[PDB]
Amino acid sequence: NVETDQQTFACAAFNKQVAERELQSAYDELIERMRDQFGDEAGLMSRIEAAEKVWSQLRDADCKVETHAEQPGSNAYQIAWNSCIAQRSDERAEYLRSLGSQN
Amino acid sequence: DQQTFACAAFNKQVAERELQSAYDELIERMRDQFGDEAGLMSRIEAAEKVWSQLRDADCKVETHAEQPGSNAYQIAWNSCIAQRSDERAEYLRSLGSQ
Amino acid sequence: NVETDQQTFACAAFNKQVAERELQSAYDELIERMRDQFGDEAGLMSRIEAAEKVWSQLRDADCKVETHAEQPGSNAYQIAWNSCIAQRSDERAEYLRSLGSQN
Amino acid sequence: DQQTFACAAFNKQVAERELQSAYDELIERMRDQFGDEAGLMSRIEAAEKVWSQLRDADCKVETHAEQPGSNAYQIAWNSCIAQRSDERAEYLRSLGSQ
Repeated sequence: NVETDQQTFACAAFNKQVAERELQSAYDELIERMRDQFGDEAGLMSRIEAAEKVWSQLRDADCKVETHAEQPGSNAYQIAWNSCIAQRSDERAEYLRSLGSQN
Repeated sequence: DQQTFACAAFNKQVAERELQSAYDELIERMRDQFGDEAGLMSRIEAAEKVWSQLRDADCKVETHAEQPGSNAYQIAWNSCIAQRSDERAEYLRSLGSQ
Repeated sequence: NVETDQQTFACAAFNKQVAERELQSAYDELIERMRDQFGDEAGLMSRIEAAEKVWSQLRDADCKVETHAEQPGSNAYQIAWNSCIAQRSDERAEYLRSLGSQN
Repeated sequence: DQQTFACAAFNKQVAERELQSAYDELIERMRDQFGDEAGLMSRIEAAEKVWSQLRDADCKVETHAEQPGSNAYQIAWNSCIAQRSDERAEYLRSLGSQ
């Protein structure tokens, strides 16, 4: 199934792109929300950018664990990798949305 | 310990206060953005009611190995409720962010 | 974009099905893990089934809030609905996996 | 309150103990299922190290409105660490479940 089905493969790649675009939108909107509540507060935007950088490193480290049993480059590996990236990105997007609403 | 017991109870209270604040601020955000949109307040209220039912059902699963009415069960129950509440608060804060 | 693109629409529906199948697998495996650690403990499997039932009700209630600004039946609504179902299902699957590992 | 301060600190300790247990049990599950698979223990260790760096970076964002070194900042810091730890523990428990 995942080892051979074109739509499973194509949609895993496609949904990773959608999840990444939605995360970028969430990040961009958090910056604007934080600026609305706090102005360009000293260190704030740099701290948000630094955290997001470390997050992207974690995302990749965790996806290397989650996909450890799959063969790099295989259909199954790409689907697993892409699903992991999408899910992790969705969860990060939710977290960034939640931060803008801390009053 | 009296202290494990007291802190588990206190931290549940704190988590529920923050959840209530997240809920109230969501309602205000939604009204700000969408006004008296038909059904909107009612959908949010209904969802949160079902959530509290899930919270108790999941906590009954998580505490299954403890003896109900025991101090240990109550610590475990409070800890589960607190964590579930924190997760729900994050989710409500994430809603109506556009 | 989401209002008109076929692949966005098709992959949102497809990934909802994948997420639901993965959740069912996680649920089925939790039952087996709980049985391995505790046997058919009085009330345990019924409590797990009851919780999952309420969860499915919550999933739908929450997705009705998340999609409130979209028009029922529209491309945008279906994509939003399906993405919400998929994300909620992924998060539930992770939670059920985590429960089997509570020692 | 001395009690808010003490419970926030205590609950951080509890959350970190449960996270360490989740981490240790994950390692045991992984060894049970995959043996000395090349790179596997090292990948899990490396990921958890990066996670602790993210935890501190995100907590610095969450506590940005408080004065560092203040009792209020430390309560807020401990609460953030505890919740982040609980979330990580759930995630590690979810790994190697097949």
